[PDB]
Amino acid sequence: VRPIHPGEVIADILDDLDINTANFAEILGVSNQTIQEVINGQRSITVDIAIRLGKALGNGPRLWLNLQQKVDLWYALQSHKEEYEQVMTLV
Repeated sequence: VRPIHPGEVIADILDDLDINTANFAEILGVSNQTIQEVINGQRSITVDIAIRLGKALGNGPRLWLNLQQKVDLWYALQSHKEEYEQVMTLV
């Protein structure tokens, strides 16, 4: 059970709305690239992006920041787990 990336939620919204990333980027006032990077999980939601999402969709920024924080923590914990398993592993 990996966390749901904000980008995955966005992609699903755009799919339901039958609009593309460029159309949505235009609405938000950011570049297509920036939206596509979020969708592809290459770029994190910033406060600025959360605010724009919140206004455009009418669901507020916190939903989006919460999504991103959960992702951030999951990757931090994964990383920590790997790091320590490695330290603890004998060759």
